[PDB]
Amino acid sequence: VDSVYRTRSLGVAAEGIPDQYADGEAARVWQLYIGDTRSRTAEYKAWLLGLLRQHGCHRVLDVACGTGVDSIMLVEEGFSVTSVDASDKMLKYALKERWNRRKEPAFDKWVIEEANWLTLDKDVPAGDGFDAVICLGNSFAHLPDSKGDQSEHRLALKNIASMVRPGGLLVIDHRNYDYILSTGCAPPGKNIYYKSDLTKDITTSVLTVNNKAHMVTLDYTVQVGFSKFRLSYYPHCLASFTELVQEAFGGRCQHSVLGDFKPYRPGQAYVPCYFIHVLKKTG
Amino acid sequence: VDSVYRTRSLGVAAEGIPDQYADGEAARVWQLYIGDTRSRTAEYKAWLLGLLRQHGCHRVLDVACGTGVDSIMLVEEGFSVTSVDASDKMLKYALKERWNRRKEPAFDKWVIEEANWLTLDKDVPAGDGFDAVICLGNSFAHLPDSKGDQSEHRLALKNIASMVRPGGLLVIDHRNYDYILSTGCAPPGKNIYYKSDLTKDITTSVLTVNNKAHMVTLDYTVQVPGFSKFRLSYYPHCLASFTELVQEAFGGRCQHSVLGDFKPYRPGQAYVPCYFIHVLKKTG
Amino acid sequence: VDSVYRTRSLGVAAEGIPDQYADGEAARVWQLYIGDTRSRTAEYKAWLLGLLRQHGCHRVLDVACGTGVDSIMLVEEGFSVTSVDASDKMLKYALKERWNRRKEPAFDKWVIEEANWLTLDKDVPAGDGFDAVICLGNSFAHLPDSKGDQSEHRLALKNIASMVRPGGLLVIDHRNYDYILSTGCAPPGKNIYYKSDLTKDITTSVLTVNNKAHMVTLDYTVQVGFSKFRLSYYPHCLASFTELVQEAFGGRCQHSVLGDFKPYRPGQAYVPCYFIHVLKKTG
Amino acid sequence: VDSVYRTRSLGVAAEGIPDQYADGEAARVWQLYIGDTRSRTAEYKAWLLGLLRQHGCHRVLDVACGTGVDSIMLVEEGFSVTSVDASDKMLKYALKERWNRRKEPAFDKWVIEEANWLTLDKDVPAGDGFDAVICLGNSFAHLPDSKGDQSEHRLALKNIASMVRPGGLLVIDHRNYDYILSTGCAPPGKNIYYKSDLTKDITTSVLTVNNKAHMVTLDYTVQVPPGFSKFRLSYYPHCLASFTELVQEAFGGRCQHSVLGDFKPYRPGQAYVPCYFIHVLKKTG
Repeated sequence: VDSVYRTRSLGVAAEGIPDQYADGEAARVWQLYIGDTRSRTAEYKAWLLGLLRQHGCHRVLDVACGTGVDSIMLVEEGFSVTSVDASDKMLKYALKERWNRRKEPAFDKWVIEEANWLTLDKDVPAGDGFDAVICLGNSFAHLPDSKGDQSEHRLALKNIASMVRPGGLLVIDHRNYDYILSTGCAPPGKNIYYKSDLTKDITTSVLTVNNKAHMVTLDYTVQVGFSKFRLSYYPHCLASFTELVQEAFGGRCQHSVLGDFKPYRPGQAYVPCYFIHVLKKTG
Repeated sequence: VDSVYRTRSLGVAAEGIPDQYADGEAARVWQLYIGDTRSRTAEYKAWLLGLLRQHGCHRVLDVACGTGVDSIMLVEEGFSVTSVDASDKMLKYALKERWNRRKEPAFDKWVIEEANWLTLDKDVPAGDGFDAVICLGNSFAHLPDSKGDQSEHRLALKNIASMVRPGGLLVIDHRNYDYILSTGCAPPGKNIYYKSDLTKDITTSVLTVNNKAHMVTLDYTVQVPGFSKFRLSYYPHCLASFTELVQEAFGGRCQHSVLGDFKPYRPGQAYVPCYFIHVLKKTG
Repeated sequence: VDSVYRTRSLGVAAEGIPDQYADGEAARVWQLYIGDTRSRTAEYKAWLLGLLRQHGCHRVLDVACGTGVDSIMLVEEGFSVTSVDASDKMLKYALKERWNRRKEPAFDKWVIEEANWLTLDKDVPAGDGFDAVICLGNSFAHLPDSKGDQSEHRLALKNIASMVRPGGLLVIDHRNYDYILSTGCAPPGKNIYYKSDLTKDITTSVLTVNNKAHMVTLDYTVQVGFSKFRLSYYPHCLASFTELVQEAFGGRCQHSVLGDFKPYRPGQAYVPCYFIHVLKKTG
Repeated sequence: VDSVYRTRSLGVAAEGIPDQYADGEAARVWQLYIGDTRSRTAEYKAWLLGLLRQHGCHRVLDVACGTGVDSIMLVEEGFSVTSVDASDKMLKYALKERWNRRKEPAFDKWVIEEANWLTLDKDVPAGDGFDAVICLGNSFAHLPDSKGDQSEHRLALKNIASMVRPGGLLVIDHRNYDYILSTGCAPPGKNIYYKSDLTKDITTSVLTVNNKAHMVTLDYTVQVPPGFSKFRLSYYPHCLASFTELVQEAFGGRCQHSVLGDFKPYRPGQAYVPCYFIHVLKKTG
């Protein structure tokens, strides 16, 4: 009596017709948000390039490839890059760019593939390991804790850490969720990786379950009239993440925290938008 | 009081996480089905090759790329091929194949792009037009009649026809929906283009609205003592109605012939085809 | 990642707030359709009253009570009435009317209770049985075949038939679904029980699964500016239903079919809007 | 391409078939919870009775009838009672109880009707007004703030206050949401009106939007013949200070206001932390 019926199953497609909700308002306005990245900050570039040159890295794995913007730079700067993402929607933009530039030998040798953090061991050939593995742009926080024990968090980290060769580097960030939690507000335009050329009003929703933060949902609105879209994030605190990320290497690592590209010292006056963890695999 | 909170908007994605329902069981078994194209029938290859060479076609536009398999065979045989689709999830497999074969010259020159029949005039620069436009595999039937008056079908076709050069070909097909509606059954594994390696039980559901056929929905089941399934819907074009529609798209200014499973179709013949293929030559 | 979260579970309510979708367009236009019953046809009344008087019935069970319109008449004509429905939403209107007329002894005596055809043995005290059991207004067809084998149709009928005392009467109808299937159209205003005093444009959808009719969905459009609602039905053909209803009494019954209150002879010229089966329990 | 076909519209019913999700597991366990009202506390009975008799109230309006239990006790004790609710699913149990007891004179004169706080002015003819208006059990918190500005809360309260005669009472309560927000926890079985016979595990979820408390959502797990089944309900977490302002504003300041905590006077900074706050307003007149 109350059952519903589909034209087609969730997840499938068909020639000649747009994929499910691919042409909706939300998906359209979101396509502008992810395209709002042709102003990478000079400060972000310098710091990441400086880091990788400083540690002598050549083979880099980017495990949160997205549209490919971090990976593209590294391709242009002569690294040997493998880029990997779980989301085909975003990966589409990276593959596209590679194709458009396929006649430059550097882009011809750029490796791009689907992989999931939770099955990364199987999804990616790592050999002895990569010189550096990167997970920037606050992407790790997209993985929620559905199981309730952060077991998916630990598995993802362990798998990501296991890509790093001995003496190699893991660079991984998250946004300053300590601040967001205590103020309830996630201010817009504070992306220090890329300067936004796109105006945003953002509503911030924090969900706390049994007295433990569980989820932060941002509702983005853009002018047109005006239309909105929504994304959600797990709010990692610095102290918890610091513990999780080291656990990932079974304690065998050197660890340090940057705040917006500079050394961080707890109780320092400057409250950074982002924490970046840098980990040298000690074995 | 009754509203629902999402984690993320529909249609939206994020680094590190699989897209919506992309790892679902329905989507997995559906992947096997779209993948079931390893055995192109020799009859199909020989037929299309023959047809195109007959009319001197070099510039060919596939408006229903899908996984690229129709297009791939034309690349190999040395045509200049532009393939498009509205579907990124399927296009993915075409692109991927082109990437794997990019050291072969023909492959390098294969153009694959996003495009919708309803905006085709805008998504694709036809210049003067293509020698042959192809839309095979029963793909046209995937476009439903959301409005009741079949106006989308007419706009689609019209846009598809405008891609054909004066004196060029449109080759466009549909499954035999006269038989399916008549019997109430869509029997499985009769694909004439690619012999099925995969076994499926189909349940055929036909919706009729105010006594006009509106939709055929097939639920497919497979094994692996397993029992997973998935579902697709189609618009049941009868031969007479489609013949009218496809001509009107040209404004009557064409030579029309219909084939049934690759051979001439004579109404009232004993043989009942699985597919009707409409072959139009634009006047010019 | 793709999970949704409710304010409240499906099915529950809370003081001070309207129940789920109780105030929506569809609900509101549907409330008008079910209220469109203050013109009972003279032909209906005379026939049913005529039938019950003729067979000497006093205790009647109405197993598709709805808003109570058929039962109300029977109360007013001095039968001892028990009225039963599975839907609380509709039952609310019957209870309401009883309450308003509680000071008339006949209404004070009227019995109104929730029961489901699939558990009617347990839900309704029948003793030796009722003199007559009625299921009019094409209500039976509201029970779909979700299991695929019509097993729910048989169970419902067996339970309904078991309420009838030996020598007693079952009166049960369905709409002429033979006609609706062959034409694809379910014309509006053809209700021979109650004259519609409300204009409705109707779209008719028929679903056939593996060559067997499975469902008829009517989408009703009603000005009051258009609001729409939708109900669905199982399309019982005469030959199948005649078999099903007799099976329900294990063959031990006299059976006859009426077409819009008059004898029906197969192949007769008049195509009726409704078939009414009349069954006398032969043991 | 992506649309869905329903069998029937949402909100619509049909003879012979149960209403939408009415037989679901979540609805079945939820019925047990709304049914857990067999033991009215003696402290509650005594308190309300006293309060009303003190102000000479006879005509009493329950704007949150639910299953009727608050009203029933007033019918029995000889008041003239009008009970309403927006919810038919709950009102059903009130009506059914009145039907069963219809031979008792008091229950014959018990008026039970459909009405919404937001349209209360229209759904109920108040004439000159009622002697006491009651809205107890934390029912008011079921109304969410769909708009952001708390305007519906204000309209609702205003409407509720307009039902009170000059010099009449409004008695309206809320769970102690200061404590629930502060601790993040909504501990089970503290109902001060009806002692719980039913055991529940609660999970407490608090949503904050731009740093303002917006919703508290409780998931109750209840034991079954030994199995577990869940149902959910949501609430608006009214703090004491804000609600005290809101409930006064509804009268236009023209009232005497006092707040009780679990039936006893509340003095801010007292050691005892109440489970419920009960606001007692006397309209000036």
